[PDB]
Amino acid sequence: CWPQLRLLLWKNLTFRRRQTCQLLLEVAWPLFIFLILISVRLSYPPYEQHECHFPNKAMPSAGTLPWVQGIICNANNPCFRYPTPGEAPGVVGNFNKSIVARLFSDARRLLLYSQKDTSMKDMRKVLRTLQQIKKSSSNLKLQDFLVDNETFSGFLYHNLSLPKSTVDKMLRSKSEEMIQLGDQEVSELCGLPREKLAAAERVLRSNMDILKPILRTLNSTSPFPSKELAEATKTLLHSLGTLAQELFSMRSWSDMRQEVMFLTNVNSSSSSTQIYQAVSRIVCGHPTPYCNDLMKNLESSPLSRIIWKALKPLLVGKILYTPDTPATRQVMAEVNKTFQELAVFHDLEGMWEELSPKIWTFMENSQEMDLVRMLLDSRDNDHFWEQQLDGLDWTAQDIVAFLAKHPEDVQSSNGSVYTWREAFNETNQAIRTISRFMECVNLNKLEPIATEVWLINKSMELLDERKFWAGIVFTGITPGSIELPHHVKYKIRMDIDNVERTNKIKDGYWDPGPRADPFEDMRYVWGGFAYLQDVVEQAIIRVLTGTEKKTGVYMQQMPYPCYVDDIFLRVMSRSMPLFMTLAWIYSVAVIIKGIVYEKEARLKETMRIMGLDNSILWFSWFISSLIPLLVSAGLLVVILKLGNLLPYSDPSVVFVFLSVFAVVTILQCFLISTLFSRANLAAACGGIIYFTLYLPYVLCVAWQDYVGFTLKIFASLLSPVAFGFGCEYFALFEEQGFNLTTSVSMMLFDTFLYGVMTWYIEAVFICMEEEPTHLKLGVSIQNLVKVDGLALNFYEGQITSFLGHNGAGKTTTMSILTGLFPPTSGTAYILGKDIRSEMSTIRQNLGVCPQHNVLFDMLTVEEHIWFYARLKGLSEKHVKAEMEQMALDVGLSSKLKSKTSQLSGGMQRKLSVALAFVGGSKVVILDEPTAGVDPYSRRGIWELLLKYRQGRTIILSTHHMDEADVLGDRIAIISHGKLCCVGSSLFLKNQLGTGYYLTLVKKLTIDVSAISNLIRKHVSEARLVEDIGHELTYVLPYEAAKEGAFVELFHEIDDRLSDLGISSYGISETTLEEIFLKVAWKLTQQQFVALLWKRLLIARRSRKGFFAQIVLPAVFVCIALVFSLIVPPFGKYPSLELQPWMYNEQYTFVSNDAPEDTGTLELLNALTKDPGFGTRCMEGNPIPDTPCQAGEEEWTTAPVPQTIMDLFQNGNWTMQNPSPACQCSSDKIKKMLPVCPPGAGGLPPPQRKQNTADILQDLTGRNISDYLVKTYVQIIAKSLKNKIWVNEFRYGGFSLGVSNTQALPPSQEVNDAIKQMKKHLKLAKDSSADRFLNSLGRFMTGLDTKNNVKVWFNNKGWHAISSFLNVINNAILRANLQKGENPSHYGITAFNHPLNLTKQQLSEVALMTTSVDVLVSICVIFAMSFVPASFVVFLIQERVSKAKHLQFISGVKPVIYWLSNFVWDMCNYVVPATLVIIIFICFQQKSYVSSTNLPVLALLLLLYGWSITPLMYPASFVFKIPSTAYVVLTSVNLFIGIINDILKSVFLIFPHFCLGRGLIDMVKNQAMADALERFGENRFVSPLSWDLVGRNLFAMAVEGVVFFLITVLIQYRFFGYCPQFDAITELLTGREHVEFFALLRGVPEKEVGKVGEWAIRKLGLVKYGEKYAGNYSGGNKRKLSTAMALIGGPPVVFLDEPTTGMDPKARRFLWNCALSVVKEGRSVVLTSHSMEECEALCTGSVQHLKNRFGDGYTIVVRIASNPDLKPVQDFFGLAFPGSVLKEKHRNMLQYQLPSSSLARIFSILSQSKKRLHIEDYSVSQTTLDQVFVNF
Ligand SMILES: *[C@@H]1O[C@H](CO)[C@@H](O[C@@H]2O[C@H](CO)[C@@H](O[C@@H]3O[C@H](CO[C@H]4O[C@H](CO)[C@@H](O)[C@H](O)[C@@H]4O)[C@@H](O)[C@H](O[C@H]4O[C@H](CO)[C@@H](O)[C@H](O)[C@@H]4O)[C@@H]3O)[C@H](O)[C@H]2NC(C)=O)[C@H](O)[C@H]1NC(C)=O
Ligand SMILES: *[C@@H]1O[C@H](CO)[C@@H](O[C@@H]2O[C@H](CO)[C@@H](O)[C@H](O)[C@H]2NC(C)=O)[C@H](O)[C@H]1NC(C)=O
Ligand SMILES: *[C@@H]1O[C@H](CO)[C@@H](O)[C@H](O)[C@H]1NC(C)=O
Ligand SMILES: *[C@@H]1O[C@H](CO)[C@@H](O)[C@H](O)[C@H]1NC(C)=O
Ligand SMILES: *[C@@H]1O[C@H](CO)[C@@H](O)[C@H](O)[C@H]1NC(C)=O
Repeated sequence: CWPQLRLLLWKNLTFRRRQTCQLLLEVAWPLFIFLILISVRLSYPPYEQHECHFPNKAMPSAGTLPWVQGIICNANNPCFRYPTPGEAPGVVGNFNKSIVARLFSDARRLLLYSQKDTSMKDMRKVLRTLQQIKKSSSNLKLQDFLVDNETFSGFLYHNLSLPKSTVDKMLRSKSEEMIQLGDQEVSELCGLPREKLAAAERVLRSNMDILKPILRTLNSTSPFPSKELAEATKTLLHSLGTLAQELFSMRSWSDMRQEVMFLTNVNSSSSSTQIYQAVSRIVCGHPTPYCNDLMKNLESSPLSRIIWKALKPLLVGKILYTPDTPATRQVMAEVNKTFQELAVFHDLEGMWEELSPKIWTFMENSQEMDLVRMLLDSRDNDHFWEQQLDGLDWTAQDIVAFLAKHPEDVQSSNGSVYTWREAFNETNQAIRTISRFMECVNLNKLEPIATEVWLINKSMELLDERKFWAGIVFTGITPGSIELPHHVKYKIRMDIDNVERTNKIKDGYWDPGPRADPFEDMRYVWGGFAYLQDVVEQAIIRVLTGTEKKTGVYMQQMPYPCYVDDIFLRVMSRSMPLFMTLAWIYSVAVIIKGIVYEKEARLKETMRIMGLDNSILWFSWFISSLIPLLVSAGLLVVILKLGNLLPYSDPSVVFVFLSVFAVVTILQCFLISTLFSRANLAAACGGIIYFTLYLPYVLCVAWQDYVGFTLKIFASLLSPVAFGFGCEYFALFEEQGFNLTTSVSMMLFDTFLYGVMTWYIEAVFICMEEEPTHLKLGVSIQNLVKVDGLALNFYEGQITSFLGHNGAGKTTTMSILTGLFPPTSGTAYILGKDIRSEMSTIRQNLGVCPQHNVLFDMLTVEEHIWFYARLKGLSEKHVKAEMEQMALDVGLSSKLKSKTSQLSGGMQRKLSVALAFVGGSKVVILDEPTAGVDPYSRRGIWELLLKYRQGRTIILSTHHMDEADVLGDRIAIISHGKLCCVGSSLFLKNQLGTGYYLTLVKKLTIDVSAISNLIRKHVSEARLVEDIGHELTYVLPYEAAKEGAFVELFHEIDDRLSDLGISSYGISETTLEEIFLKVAWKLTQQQFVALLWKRLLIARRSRKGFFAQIVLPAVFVCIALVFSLIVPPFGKYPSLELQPWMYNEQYTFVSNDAPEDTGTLELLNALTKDPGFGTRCMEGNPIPDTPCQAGEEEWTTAPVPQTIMDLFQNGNWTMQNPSPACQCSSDKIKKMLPVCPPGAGGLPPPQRKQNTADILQDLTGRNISDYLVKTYVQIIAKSLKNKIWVNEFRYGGFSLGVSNTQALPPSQEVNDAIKQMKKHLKLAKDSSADRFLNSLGRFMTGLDTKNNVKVWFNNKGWHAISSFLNVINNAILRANLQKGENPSHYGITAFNHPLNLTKQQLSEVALMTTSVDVLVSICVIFAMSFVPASFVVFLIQERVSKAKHLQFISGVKPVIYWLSNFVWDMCNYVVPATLVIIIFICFQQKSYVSSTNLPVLALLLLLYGWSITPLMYPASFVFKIPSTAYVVLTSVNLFIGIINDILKSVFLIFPHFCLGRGLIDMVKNQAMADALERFGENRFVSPLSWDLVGRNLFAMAVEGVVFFLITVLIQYRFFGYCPQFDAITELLTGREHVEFFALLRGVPEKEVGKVGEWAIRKLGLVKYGEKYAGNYSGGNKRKLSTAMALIGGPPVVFLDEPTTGMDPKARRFLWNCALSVVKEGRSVVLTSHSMEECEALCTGSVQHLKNRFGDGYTIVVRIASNPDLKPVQDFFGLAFPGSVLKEKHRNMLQYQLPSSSLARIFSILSQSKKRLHIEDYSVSQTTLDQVFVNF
């Protein structure tokens, strides 16, 4: 069986090897598509992010400064890549390195020190004691004061204009110089040098006075003289020493000024990142017109956009409020207390202004400052004070301190400048700048509003002012004195731009990454919502309970474990089949086209005839079409593995999966192919069928409702879902490198089911001659039983013809001869071999040739003949020799390699019948060969048949008469399934033949009675059988031939041929055909309405016809409506959300860090009592919540695996501080989405307790940062391997704790210190000192944290932050209440509900809605441009030799025909138009009761035909292919349908008709939407639905198609009957056909039927009148076509080939009707191929044509044997030298005598009849075919 399959695959591949265009594109398309895919992939490189930790935020509950820093420091969430110390369980503040906090702590230290410092009082009492004992110590540079008992040189000396010394008589040029020198040298130790210098130029007389100053000792030795003041001086030294140590131990103000100087001091001062680095180091560690000007500059400042967006609303925004209930007035009080806690800086400018002169004069002129300066520099101070300062801290120096302590002027500037004066400049400048900046903040942001409508109006009014902060709206009952209803409910209404969208609560589809973009997702921490939430909760708790703050709250994001952004890979691997199988769509279309093409010309059936079963053909198609699929899959695997697209999977498994999918899809192709019967129809519809087969996978990918065995239910029945599921498994296991085995099994089962379905569809869709025993019997059929009984025998070399009526068999008989259907209880001896006993050996030697030619197109003759010889089953040399021998004599040695498609039809038939004889088949059966063949080639095919008749048993079953007679030597006639007669032609004629016929011809002018009487005189048996123009025919019986008068009458007619008016004569033998029959204007309007009456019938009768013209658009608009009713409006941002967990399944965790049970224990208890984890209060408030408080109150640990020893040895080499496990971080070349924990990071299962829809994990002392990162992956990987499409595991928890108490004593001491300070140091009760001191006290009080909780919120959940903040604040309030009856009653809820959108936002959402409705528009335009496809395809249907030309012969005025067609097109278009108007008029989309929708949509839809249908007509003029425009027109309409350019598109689409329709519809829809949204809440504008913008342009563009219709009519104008092909509409009936043609003829309607019912009776067809035309046979169709010409009876008629392979006993009425038409008196014209029609109907005359152009007489004679043949030959050769033996066989021969004179031949044969024993003899003339063969 191998050679059969080999040759079968050979021809299968040669169908494609000879095309060179389909195979090339088939190979190129997948390569090009996947190269484009790879280019797209490489255009999007994967993004990799490290495992990054997030800095913790702060909130006003903690303190103003921490969250101010959080706003300014970390507004980007920079992903520190390592655990921030804030994320540690214990330490939270994260702000040691912040020097601003250091400055504030130093200020607090200074306040607490000055609370208990008495240095100033010591100075005052020292000065008082000095004044009341010494009374004179004002010893400045000029003069020295000393008024006492003169303990140490008590005297005075003044540096004045003259030398004055009150110790003696100074007596003074020299005096002034000495005084000036002393004043210049007035220093601690310069007095002695000045005295020495003076004494150098003076005498010792002034020396004695110089002796007095020596005891002065620069006012140092004097203090030692008084013992009472010594203790006070020592106390002063100690006090100033410790004060200086404290002042120099801050090291913060100096560091900040040093760091701020150099940025604006360099000459270049170029802008760079240095300023940002310095600012960050100041705020964190290493890792009116002026106000507008500064804000604009900050906005334009680089790297400041995010901080500006975070800050601007904070300090410029304003809030709103509710009816001013006194309790809510207290809420204002608390909130604006919290806000004014930051407002300390407003009064610092006033403090500077009020105390600058005082502090200036105090340290410049007061005696206390002078005493301090004097004590700061002394020998005793050098010994004691300097040593104390040096040992206290690393201060600058004692001399350095004395420099900037209390000077009088600038000493030197060139050397070094460091003085108190420059610092005082800089402090003044800094406070001026601070005041200028702080005058930009509107801290008066409390605006009560009573009504909600005015509330919202003022909200938009402030928003348009570019300043709007959040807005709080309570739900108070009445303005009553009762504070709160114990359950607080409010909505924080804030604008859209600053609050996250409230439409969706989750991310939607799962997406890797922490989702922590600083600007795009932090909208709850930079938009300020969460700050308002926390502040309002703190104020409410203060109102209801009384505790001051007792709580701080921090925000911390959930750390994320080193993801990777491979979104493209995931999204493509979720949908690889689409763009991978586009190429396979092309391939399956090609395969189905090939299969239906070979099914068209019935190649499969003929192949089955030659002895092959359908199974081998199916297997060959399988292999030959799988091989290209296999190579395509190999190329795909190569481009995937080497393309860096799907690594981590072996090429072998993907190749195997692709091969399996190819097998399944090829079996699906085989299934879907056998249901179709047209080539291009199948080729076009294969892609649509595959789309319909594939879409359910896309539908089911999202529903995920088919987890169970229903998945197998839709997998076995449907192929692409299983492959998509295997693709899903590949995507899941792609990174970490139901199951694939299940997918493979489902694919195999689906393939088997498809094969079974394909097999089922294929399976369900007297007269007897004496037989000479000398000649061998080749086919001896005896006892044939069929459900008919007959028997017949055939000879080895005898030609045989089989005749009948096509109804009594001859399709069962040849089928029995072949393998179509075995006989029932019968047998047939073929070459002595039984067909039932032998079913193999008989097939290879059985030739056959059916009606349809077997010719593989795109192939030459050599491959056809070689393939057939191979299929017959011979060797190589044998088939080569047979091929050469057949080619030598067939007549194909010229066209050795010519294309069979280029061969003529007659040559094609000759080649087919030649193929029927190749291989030396001993038996061959033909079946009406040479039907549509050239008459010239008839003789060539006859020559081939007579040459191949040497022992071959040729069988003919033809409907032709002449061929069966002249060729066939024995024929059989069968009646009603019974063999009526059989025998040779002459023998059968001998007893059942009609009388001999003789024909005479004329030149009207010849008497007929004269010749009739003359002939009747000689013989009385002559009878006239016919009388037609210029012709005459007489018949004489064979019985009593009367040879005497016979030859005599020939003698007179030869002698008197020219004597009478006759011209010549002829002989026509009794034709076998009759033997076979015997044995077995008002007219214009009438035509216009006639066309419409014609066309209404197609719609009225085609119930099962092309009804998809209505159903399909309706369904395709239904699907568009369903799609539009599901998509989100995009304008429903407002919503009414609560803030519970609001999540399906989750559980949090509580970490009681620092278990010192100070105040944290109470808060923890409040989280685990009867009130519960949420906001419930003895009732279920959240309607999703459904409390269902079921769960044990005792902690239960989850079961543990056998890894307890692993935990035991984790303590070794991994301490308590780290508890990690190694993680598989992505490599440089190797990567994955999870990170795999080899063991279990955070292995010990934390304690569990189920309370309410959650089981909180009581963590304690665990490394939470590591534990969360580990367990998150440890759970997500497990929940993703099964691919449940799982959401995030945990959405957030929180860790408690207590801040370190290393700071200064609590605010209870700071406030008392402030109170003690203010009453001292010139206490004032003004509006500046009191307010500033109170603000400073509040600022100090607002910087402590006795405890602080930290909310570990997961940012993936959009509303997690606010919800968890609300939960913890509820816990805080429940814990703070004292001696309450029950904490379950209380609780707080905080709705989020944004404002209404503004003008720009409303316009944007309207545009988005338009973008969404684009798809609805494209679907509608698809349906409305798809509807005219039916009209156009019917136009081509009637155009292809059916009605166009045929109506063109009839007077129809072609101008009005197209107008009538257009009128019908409009009249039919309304129904789909009305249905598509009604389809969405029941709903409330795109149309309403308003007059702004219906007039502009219904009219547009109705009149769209006016534009679409005229343009379709020119697309059908030159279109020589039927029923394929239905696809190409739809495709081109789709391709058409799918700021200068936008403005010019109005004129660009003005001449166009299709594209503008959808655009204008969208303009109308968007205009209506914009009008409704604007008029809902804004001013009124005139709707423009029917205005000149879109509607008038649409009307003009559509109405411009009248020109297109006129152009189509002009193109049509520019370019009896019966054509060769039948011209009948395939669904109407013949009765209505003749009615239509009669009505077009001109007969009035009152008598059209009487005419039609006449014409049908002229052609019979009583049983086929009012029936379906498509069920008619060829004979009935030809009969109807012939009647179509004779319906009106034109004076001249044209008829073409009346008989085309039609059954007998029916065509006789055809000749009768033709003769009736001829004899009625109307001239006719006829042309055909069969000369029988011409000689039977056509009347130079045929007899005259065959007389001179034709050959001579032809005689046949039979003698009873072989030896008797020689005497006949000798006698006829001697008597007649001119004779030709054309045919000769044993016992019968043919002679051709080219002599016109015939009388002597009859005389010779009659004279000596007895001697040579003549029994049967007859003479005839050459047929009309002979003369045309000669010509
Ligand atoms: C819970 O578990 C997690 C596990 O991830 C712990 O996280 C670790 O935290 C420590 C510090 O808290 C991290 O240590 C840091 O390592 C960085 C890089 O270390 C590599 O490079 C150094 C130098 O070449 C090598 O010696 C070392 O072996 C590594 O190869 C450094 O940037 C850090 O040092 C810098 O910062 C500190 C602090 O500012 C300075 O004092 C240093 O001088 C230096 O400038 C630091 O040492 C560690 O990488 C984190 N991961 C792991 C796996 O250990 C959490 O700490 C733990 N929870 C708690 C509360 O501790
Ligand atoms: C902002 O939007 C809300 C809700 O869409 C409007 O609230 C309306 O209030 C009035 C009177 O109660 C009623 O029309 C409805 O109850 C609410 N909805 C609508 C759609 O009207 C509110 O009027 C809007 N504010 C502005 C200024 O337009
Ligand atoms: C700051 O440093 C001190 C060490 O003196 C430490 O006790 C304290 O916890 C640190 N605070 C923060 C917030 O890191
Ligand atoms: C809020 O208004 C002003 C501005 O901050 C402030 O002085 C006042 O004290 C605050 N409100 C109350 C009720 O104290
Ligand atoms: C700034 O203060 C210094 C202090 O010595 C002084 O010299 C200078 O004049 C001051 N400048 C102004 C503009 O007041």
